[PDB]
Amino acid sequence: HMEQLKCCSGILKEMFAKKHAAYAWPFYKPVDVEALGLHDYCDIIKHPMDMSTIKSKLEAREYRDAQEFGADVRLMFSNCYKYNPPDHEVVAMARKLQDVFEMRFAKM
Ligand SMILES: CNc1cc(=O)n(C)nc1-c1ccccc1
Repeated sequence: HMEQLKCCSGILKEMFAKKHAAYAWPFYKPVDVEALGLHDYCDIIKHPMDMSTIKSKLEAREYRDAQEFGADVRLMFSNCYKYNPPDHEVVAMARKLQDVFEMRFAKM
């Protein structure tokens, strides 16, 4: 439905909000694969995903429903959990943002 997708746009807007910015910012745009320490990112992560790409996909009607949108949000988090050591600060930030997402996605 149009309504399901409108709710998805609302979840993504909250993920971009000032309230969550302290932990959401690494997910706003594609990972900078030219940064020092990120030389192997593309060899490990086959399908990079970020919040701006998801926003563009919603705008271009690339999701048929909420499950397709949710799969891209979860892909973004799973890339973070796969690539980094489990004790990395970015993994803790991904979990805080995933808490926001899962609670809204469950209640939509
Ligand atoms: C190890 N660095 C990262 C791992 C990761 O999973 N995400 C999402 N971002 C980063 C990152 C953050 C700032 C600058 C460059 C990369």
